[PDB]
Amino acid sequence: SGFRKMAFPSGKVEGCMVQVTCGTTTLNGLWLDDVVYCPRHVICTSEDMLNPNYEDLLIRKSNHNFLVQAGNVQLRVIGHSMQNCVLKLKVDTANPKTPKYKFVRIQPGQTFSVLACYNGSPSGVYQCAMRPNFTIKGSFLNGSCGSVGFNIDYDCVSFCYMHHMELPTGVHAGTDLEGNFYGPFVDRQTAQAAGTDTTITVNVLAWLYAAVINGDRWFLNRFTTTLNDFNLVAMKYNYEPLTQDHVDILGPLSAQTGIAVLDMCASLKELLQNGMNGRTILGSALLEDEFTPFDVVRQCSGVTF
Amino acid sequence: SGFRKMAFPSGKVEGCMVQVTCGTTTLNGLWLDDVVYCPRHVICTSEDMLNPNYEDLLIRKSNHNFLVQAGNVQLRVIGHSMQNCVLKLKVDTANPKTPKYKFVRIQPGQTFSVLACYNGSPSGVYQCAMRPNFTIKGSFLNGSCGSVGFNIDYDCVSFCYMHHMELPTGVHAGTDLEGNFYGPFVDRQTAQAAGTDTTITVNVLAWLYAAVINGDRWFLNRFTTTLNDFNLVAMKYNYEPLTQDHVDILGPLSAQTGIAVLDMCASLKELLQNGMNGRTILGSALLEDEFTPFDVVRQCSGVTF
Ligand SMILES: CNC(=O)C1(N2C[C@@H](C(=O)Nc3cncc4ccccc34)c3cc(Cl)ccc3C2=O)CC1
Ligand SMILES: CNC(=O)C1(N2C[C@@H](C(=O)Nc3cncc4ccccc34)c3cc(Cl)ccc3C2=O)CC1
Ligand SMILES: [Cl-]
Repeated sequence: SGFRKMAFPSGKVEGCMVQVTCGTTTLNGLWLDDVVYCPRHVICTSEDMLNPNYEDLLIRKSNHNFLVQAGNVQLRVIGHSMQNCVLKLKVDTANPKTPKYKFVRIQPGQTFSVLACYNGSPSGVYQCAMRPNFTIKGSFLNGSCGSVGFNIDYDCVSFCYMHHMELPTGVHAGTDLEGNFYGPFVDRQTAQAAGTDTTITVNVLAWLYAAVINGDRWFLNRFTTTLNDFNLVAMKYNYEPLTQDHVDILGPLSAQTGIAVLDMCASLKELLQNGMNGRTILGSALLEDEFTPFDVVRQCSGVTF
Repeated sequence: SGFRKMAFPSGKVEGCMVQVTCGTTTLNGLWLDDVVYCPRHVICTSEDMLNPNYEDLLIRKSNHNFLVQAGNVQLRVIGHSMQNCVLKLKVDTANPKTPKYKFVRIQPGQTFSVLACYNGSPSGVYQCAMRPNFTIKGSFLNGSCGSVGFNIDYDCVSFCYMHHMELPTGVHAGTDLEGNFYGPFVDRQTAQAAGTDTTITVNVLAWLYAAVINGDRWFLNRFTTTLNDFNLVAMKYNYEPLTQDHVDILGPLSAQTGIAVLDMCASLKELLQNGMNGRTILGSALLEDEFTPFDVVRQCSGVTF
């Protein structure tokens, strides 16, 4: 029993965190094999960050301009290149702690673990989701840039996020490990705002199924709904549209609990129109949307890494 | 900006998790130096569990009765002893991944990270607090026994909890790393129940101070309160009594925000009276009590918004 927001064990990722310094800027880097990946804005001064021509800033730099530190050992940069918004620093030594890895681009609604670092030192780990507006409601301070998001499959670490900036509403923006941003954001000190957010419907439903598994059935009713009728109600409460793919994905949870997906949708329809009425689901007074159907199944089965 | 429930990086602990088998029972063990620590109920059957004589069960065991597995390597047990509710198995190999560590006993309200394991394999990490009733609202399944709670402060891993059992209300009970239980519990399958739980007042206050640091003041009022008058109201809402020690501990947060502890106590008195009225504090519709005053200073910035 018990349902907590759970992150993946961060050990495989901790052994990859290095500190990258270019002039006055200091942020985090991911050391995989003989390459260190970090945000390209490390070459930017507070003057440059306004309208930076990154190719022009990088062409002036030499390898010795980049100081890379792994624990207490200094790494020797022997080459540098740029891929989108990420800077790739070819180092002299291959990381002996390099795990089995992949660079994957995650979709909105999909969750991941974040290893928050400052000066190449992991300070904390937390789980979070890629919002439909492409921001992440993370927990970062100055120096957190270059912190990474990841998932674990078996022994394979799937890198999906690198931190770049904080938006004026306190939410966060970053890129996949190939330097391509998530969302309509650019790596510049300019006026940027997150788009209006929506609730991840398939994740709320999965979290309602998780509550049924933990013996919370007060919200269940005798009613069902059509997929079209549920989406008309959901669109009115700023919920993401539920697709047939979402219904199919909730199949195993529906089979395990005995509550059809459209039956569980009629319970969510009632929670949206009437509220909780002083009640909680899994100790929460709000409908939680940062647990995917796979996260629920993994936490209610005991999958190890 | 941003305030998340954050666990410590689990890497230093992952390198200590081993699988311990005695007959038919299989649970987790903590391998530090040449000793593996695990719940003593690994020598028990489900028949023994009602009224087990552990000294009588252990005297009938030899070293080769205990199978210890570290990854894919088998460890050779060369000695065994019992310290309270923990079984200490002396092994032939010292753990090369042994971090700097300490065994610390915590008090209710103290938080810690849990590395949930099954068959000596870490499956997840989550943050949680020692409840005033000495239970932990964890997330554990069968086989999780021997999973550990810890805090990594600076370069030292402070082991504070080892998982032993789940109570009928779904909450969890365990011991410190010296085998002494937290609470009035025994490692017996007997009719035992958790005492009535209470809210950790000093932690809720710290979390209100964290919200003020992140630029939220909607809950503050022009009132102050005496310590006794606040406790009379707090007891009525099942909140732990706030002591002078608690007030002193909130000193740095009170100094940083400019809101005296008894002024923040008056805001809490009003919050319990009025509820939130559709509003949230740090993205929560409930008053959070699993962040200590120390956690808030560690996670939040030194400059208030
Ligand atoms: C809110 N930050 C700022 O005002 C500043 N900023 C710095 C940086 C950025 O956002 N860093 C952060 C990232 N995560 C959490 C932060 C918390 C607190 C301060 C900074 C944080 C950044 C990067 C890029 Cl690609 C584009 C623009 C900026 C940028 O504007 C400082 C000027
Ligand atoms: C909930 N408990 C049980 O179903 C049973 N049980 C077994 C065991 C125990 O609690 N194991 C678990 C530990 N953490 C999470 C569990 C979740 C689900 C099942 C088991 C779990 C145990 C150990 C000790 Cl020292 C004292 C009592 C028990 C005990 O009562 C089987 C009866
Ligand atoms: Cl303590």
